[PDB]
Amino acid sequence: GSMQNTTHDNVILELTVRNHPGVMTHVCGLFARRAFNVEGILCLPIQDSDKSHIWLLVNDDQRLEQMISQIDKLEDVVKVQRNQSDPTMFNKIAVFFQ
Amino acid sequence: GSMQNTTHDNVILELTVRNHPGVMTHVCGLFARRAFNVEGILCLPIQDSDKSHIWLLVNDDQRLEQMISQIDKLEDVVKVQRNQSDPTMFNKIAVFFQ
Repeated sequence: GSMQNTTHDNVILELTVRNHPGVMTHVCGLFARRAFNVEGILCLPIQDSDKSHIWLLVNDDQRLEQMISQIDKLEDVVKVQRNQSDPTMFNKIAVFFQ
Repeated sequence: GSMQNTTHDNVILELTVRNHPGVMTHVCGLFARRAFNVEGILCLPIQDSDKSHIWLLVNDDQRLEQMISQIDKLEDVVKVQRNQSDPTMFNKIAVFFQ
């Protein structure tokens, strides 16, 4: 929660959304109104269909998971998973493409 | 309009924003109301300060650059550049971290 230089102070919040008009605005809106902004975003375009899997690097909060539960109910979110992991994962999946 | 047999259908729109409350929502809002959504997003956290440099992979449009000119006027956007390049650049800077 207190981003000093703590690498794993962030959390890897993945959600596979399909591209409905302004679905990127949904995730950005939740973390905006939360408390603190997103550190890093990885919207990896799923080439198979009209989809993209986004990893949100954001520091954990008291409201955080309640707001994940809210954004999860949006029908653009095809999938949503909460992973307590490092921003090195962000690099790994960006370079591997999966 | 949707990379069917090309890789260069998109455009690499970089903007170095500093983390004011809900600045990620600004870029997502512009491409939402534009016509077609963002293909791929790379919000690379600038570790030096409270900033992040985002590359927006989106296909070029008639309104596109007019809307870049709009979002550029927002004071969170510290820097903005329009580059007609490939999504391989997205990978390159994600893995190199710059």
